[PDB]
Amino acid sequence: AQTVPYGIPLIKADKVQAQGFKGANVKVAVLDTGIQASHPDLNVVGGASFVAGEAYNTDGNGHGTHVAGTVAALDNTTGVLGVAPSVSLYAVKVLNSSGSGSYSGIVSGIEWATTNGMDVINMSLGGASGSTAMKQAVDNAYARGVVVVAAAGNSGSSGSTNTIGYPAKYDSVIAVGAVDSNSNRASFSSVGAELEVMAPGAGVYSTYPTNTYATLNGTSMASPHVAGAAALILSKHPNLSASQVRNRLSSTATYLGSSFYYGKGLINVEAAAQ
Ligand SMILES: [Ca+2]
Ligand SMILES: [Ca+2]
Ligand SMILES: [Xe]
Repeated sequence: AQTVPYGIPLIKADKVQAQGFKGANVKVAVLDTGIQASHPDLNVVGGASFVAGEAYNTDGNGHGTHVAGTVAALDNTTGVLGVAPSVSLYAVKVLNSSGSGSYSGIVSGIEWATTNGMDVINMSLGGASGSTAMKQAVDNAYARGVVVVAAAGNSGSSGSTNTIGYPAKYDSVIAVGAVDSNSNRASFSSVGAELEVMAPGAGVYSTYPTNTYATLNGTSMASPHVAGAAALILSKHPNLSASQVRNRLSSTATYLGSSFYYGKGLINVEAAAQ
């Protein structure tokens, strides 16, 4: 009755979970199109909406619900299994129903996370251009001890052309690319000097409104794998700093080729959480 998406063992999240670490008491904010809080395979602890006319506990798009399920779908006898199933999940709506949102709403969501004491921030979103305030917000959250993770982008490769987007391009943010179940780079995965690590982003099965499950493709799918892994690293070593968690993830990654295309490589949660 419960399905295990290929990405959980690929990054070896099942081995840390096996040890008894499943993200308990770690707070993760999913900044996205919201979350269908009523989904039976999810438990949303709280949140905030910075999008006019939509509450935080509803998700008219699906993107937010899918991403959240990858970070924390509940470990039970139904649906799917998240990377960090016992995490404290918070839905921070910064993108509307059409999957777009303003920089100020995004910045407000980042600051909210920061202020409410989140441990991890997932941003499965990107822009061609960043901004002063946005860099300000991610720099302060990082300096404040928050692990900021974002989707690198899905514009692929174009010669030695840097295709990484904002906010993944900022050095205080972990830029995550996408691989498939074969551990090969997804053709849509953005490339460039700032690419830091890779996670499963192709053919990812997760929670989807209403009360169902679906398969999506995107660096948006990869990011939550790293946000979840960071949660597992913290559940095991509550002591680590944001920089140390980050270092653990890129330092222990499985090499797959050139940094321009793969960053340090595919993450390996077992190794990083040693
Ligand atoms: Ca489940
Ligand atoms: Ca970055
Ligand atoms: Xe994205």
